[PDB]
Amino acid sequence: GNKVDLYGKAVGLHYFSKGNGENSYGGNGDMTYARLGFKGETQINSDLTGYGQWEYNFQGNNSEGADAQTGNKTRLAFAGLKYADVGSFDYGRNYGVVYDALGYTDMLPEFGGDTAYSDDFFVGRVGGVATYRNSNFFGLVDGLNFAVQYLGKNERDTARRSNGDGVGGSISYEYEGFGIVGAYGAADRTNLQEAQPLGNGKKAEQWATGLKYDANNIYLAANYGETRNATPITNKFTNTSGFANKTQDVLLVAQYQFDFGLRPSIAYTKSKAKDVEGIGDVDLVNYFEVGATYYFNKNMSTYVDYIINQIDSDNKLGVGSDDTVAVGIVYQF
Amino acid sequence: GNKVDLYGKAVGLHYFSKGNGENSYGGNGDMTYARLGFKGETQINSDLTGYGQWEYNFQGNNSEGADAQTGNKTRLAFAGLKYADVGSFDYGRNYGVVYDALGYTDMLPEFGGDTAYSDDFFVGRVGGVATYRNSNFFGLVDGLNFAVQYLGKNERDTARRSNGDGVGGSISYEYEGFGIVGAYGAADRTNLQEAQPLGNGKKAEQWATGLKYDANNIYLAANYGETRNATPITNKFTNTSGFANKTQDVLLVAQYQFDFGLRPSIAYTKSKAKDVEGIGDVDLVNYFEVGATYYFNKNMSTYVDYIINQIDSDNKLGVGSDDTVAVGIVYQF
Amino acid sequence: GNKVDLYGKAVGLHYFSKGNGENSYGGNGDMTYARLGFKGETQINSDLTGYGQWEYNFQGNNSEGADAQTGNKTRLAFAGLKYADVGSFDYGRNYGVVYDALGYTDMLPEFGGDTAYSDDFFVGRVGGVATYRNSNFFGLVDGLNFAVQYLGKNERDTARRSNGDGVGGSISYEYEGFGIVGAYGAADRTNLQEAQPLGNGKKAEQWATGLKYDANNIYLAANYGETRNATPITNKFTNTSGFANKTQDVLLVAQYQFDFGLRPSIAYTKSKAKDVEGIGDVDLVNYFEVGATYYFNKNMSTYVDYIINQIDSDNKLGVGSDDTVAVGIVYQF
Ligand SMILES: CC1(C)S[C@@H]2[C@H](NC(=O)[C@H](N)c3ccccc3)C(=O)N2[C@H]1C(=O)O
Ligand SMILES: CC1(C)S[C@@H]2[C@H](NC(=O)[C@H](N)c3ccccc3)C(=O)N2[C@H]1C(=O)O
Ligand SMILES: CC1(C)S[C@@H]2[C@H](NC(=O)[C@H](N)c3ccccc3)C(=O)N2[C@H]1C(=O)O
Repeated sequence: GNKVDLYGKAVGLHYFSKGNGENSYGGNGDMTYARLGFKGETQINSDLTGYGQWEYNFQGNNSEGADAQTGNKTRLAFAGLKYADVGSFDYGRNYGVVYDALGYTDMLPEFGGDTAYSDDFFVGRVGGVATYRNSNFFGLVDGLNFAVQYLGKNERDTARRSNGDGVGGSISYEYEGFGIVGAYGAADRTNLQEAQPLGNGKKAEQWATGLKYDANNIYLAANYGETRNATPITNKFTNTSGFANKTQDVLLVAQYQFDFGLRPSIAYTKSKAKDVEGIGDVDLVNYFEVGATYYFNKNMSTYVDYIINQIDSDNKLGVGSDDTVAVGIVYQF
Repeated sequence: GNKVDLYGKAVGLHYFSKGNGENSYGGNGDMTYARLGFKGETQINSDLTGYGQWEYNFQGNNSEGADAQTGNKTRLAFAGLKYADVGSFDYGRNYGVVYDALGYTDMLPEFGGDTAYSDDFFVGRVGGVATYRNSNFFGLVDGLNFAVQYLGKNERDTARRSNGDGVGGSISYEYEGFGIVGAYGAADRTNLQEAQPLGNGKKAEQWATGLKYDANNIYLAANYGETRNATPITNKFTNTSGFANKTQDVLLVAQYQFDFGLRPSIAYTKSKAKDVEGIGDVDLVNYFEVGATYYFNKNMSTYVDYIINQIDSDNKLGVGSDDTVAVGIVYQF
Repeated sequence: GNKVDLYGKAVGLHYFSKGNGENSYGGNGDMTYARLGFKGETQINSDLTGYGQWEYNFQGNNSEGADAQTGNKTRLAFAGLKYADVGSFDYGRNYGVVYDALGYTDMLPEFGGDTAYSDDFFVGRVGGVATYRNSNFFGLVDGLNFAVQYLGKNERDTARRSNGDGVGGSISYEYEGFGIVGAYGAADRTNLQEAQPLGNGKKAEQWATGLKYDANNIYLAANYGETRNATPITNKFTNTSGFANKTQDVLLVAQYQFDFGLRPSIAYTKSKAKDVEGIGDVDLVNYFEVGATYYFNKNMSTYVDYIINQIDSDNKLGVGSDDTVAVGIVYQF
């Protein structure tokens, strides 16, 4: 009783921003890529299932010369066990448990999910996490779920990609279309992170909440969160980098799914940093979004996504102000 | 109605050239590699199909240490739609539309296709191309086909791998075994390309024509083409590189397929550069080929390919003069 | 009649060593990874089969930034033919024929097989080998097998990963649970290897013998071997490296497979270098092992592996002394 899904996608994708667009939200140029992965589950007995998943990103916008590997990476690599109503346990490279909140609004055709950074403690995909998850409170309370996650230190060659040990968890409740969730995690920072000119403190923290409605072809969701010493930042001006002492982040999204296959989306996103050494208050992300995806079927879709960027040209970190539209065609299986 | 072919091959491959063979056509040593890819198509309705393909090259001739990734790359990554008799449109990393001509002679057991450079405008695989193709002139003229291709600028870290925007197209006609084709493309060069000591001008151009006969187990084909500011070149002597101001290229191939599985090949290829700054006229490629492939079945083959190199030892760019034989065994699926 | 097995695994894996553990046997931290590969065979006629295999290692313990490719590599890439009772021939990246002996004890849950180095002549996976193998002496003697292997020179950018040409072979005999094997190989060293401060001579050699019993849920095996100018070594102290002039290596392993799925293991391993320039005699590896693997089924397992390291703290090369325990969960297909 083993079942393995070999999956992936090819995505033709182009970003249009004015001129450079090194002063834009998303950049400009070919951004085509493919994904390949497997996910497997084995029925060990009537109450115990084992499972694993690996998922890799192949950029399609590099040449076949020296830059051939730019942006290629494993995204997910983990294995685990799931026992009857007791819960699941898995270990490896997986989603941070704060993403259990941030997923509510990470639903745009192309962009969105701006605060769910990779290799950033609990908010995105990260290496070396053991995660326990529970559905329906041990089978006792329909729609109530929770999880805890143990993050092992990863002392890497860059501050941006490092973390020390930490714990985080999430609780959510869903009932006939509605969902609420909260998530929090904290972890030590490493000395390389502490040595960064931007950001000061011994503990990174991240929390976020989410509300959503997800029924009758409607999707509305909001997330609000804060972080300390956790959101990574650069100042293009002095070329210094590190982490924002604080941030407050909101994301809203509303979307509708027509039966004939079109899926319009509108969204708002803002993330402001505070106490940034040498600057004070500064916006990191601030934009409105309109876009749509058109689904021909489960295997083929196309989409446009337009980012109406509200960052101004005088932003103190050198964050880009110009808009970006992305256009994509997706074959997947 | 989705169908995905997961495909690939393992290729044991060895090159024999005298001594180095840093002064040979193909080099010397282990050249083993594997390929993996998927190609999928989904029947969206009776007149519309979606499709995507990704294809990657894994070298098998690197160690497991620091050089482990040398020559690994995505070859193809694109997705598209094909509507009844109207045509197909796809975007991503795909073959240049000049390759629609150059494919006629790119048929040798191992070598050949010398002017179909990767990441070289329209002649080989390249990133960021939108390609439209038409079969049988909208369903109206059996055997008449055409295509146009829009190439977006790719300003990369090397001149050799860059291009500016351009358009190219191809028309071909096939009738009971015979085929003729022409293809042309032009594109801007980027300032990094223009700053190269070799090659001067604002526009790269490439064109090529092909004739072939391909029936009754016979395969005969010829290509003739020219290029301006498009064929990449190095002078080993001064270690300078860039692009040939002009070239003229011919390739011939003749082959026969025996029913018992052997496929002999003989071929001729010459590409001469002109107006090369500091040199004048110089051969880039000039060789005769004899070789064969033996097909045990659709999944297994073996081959030998011998390149009788006509480049002389006094060639002004430092192009190698010695011969090369390659031997290969191929399992594929 | 083609059959391709697409295979792989996801492995959540963590190493615990004290402090660093840069002075430990195995290190400390997340060591999660995945594997993907295919192996195919095609029935060409009733007596001839073609086959190929490729196998790749994706580390799951890197970030998605610049270090994303650390430790990723192709492990195997080869294709071949197998004719009735005559034998098999294959070429590409494959196991060294000395591994035909060293496999007997390379059976630990996580560690073990310490002398079977990658890209090290005949003892592990290596590029550019043509290998012939024979089963049951041409169909004439049940249980008697042999092989010869031709290794082509690989002059790489590092001494550690290079080899010159060489030949090696192996003979083994198996009868109702017992197995004996011997293997030997020799090859030239390259000038880059010869220029290393550690190791002196023109020929590398490696041999090893093995005994085992493998029936009735018991597994007991021993290997003894020697090497000249072949085992790679570093002195952390002066930061110099190269190859051990001589080594003598023993490995023992005993294991039992319970029907309910547990598989305890105990093992011993020691490898001592001799005539190391500037040092004399020095241990490379010296440890006891206890560990176990628990198999839920063919697709899921878990394991612990504890290495009781006997290298002392005064070891002259700077080889780590501290213990290491590894814990892993494995989903595979
Ligand atoms: C890989 C990321 C650039 S995506 C995420 C976030 N940004 C977005 O999500 C955003 N839609 C975006 C901006 C620019 C180009 C493309 C997409 C950011 O910064 N994180 C990075 C990370 O995870 O390391
Ligand atoms: C990858 C390429 C070396 S192959 C192509 C052309 N050369 C040949 O095709 C030729 N048969 C050949 C010569 C040497 C070794 C192996 C094969 C050339 O130059 N292009 C390069 C490119 O596309 O970047
Ligand atoms: C890839 C290797 C580190 S594994 C092999 C041998 N060591 C072991 O096998 C050992 N169990 C081990 C030690 C440390 C970490 C993990 C495992 C060694 O050294 N060879 C290297 C090679 O092949 O290049």
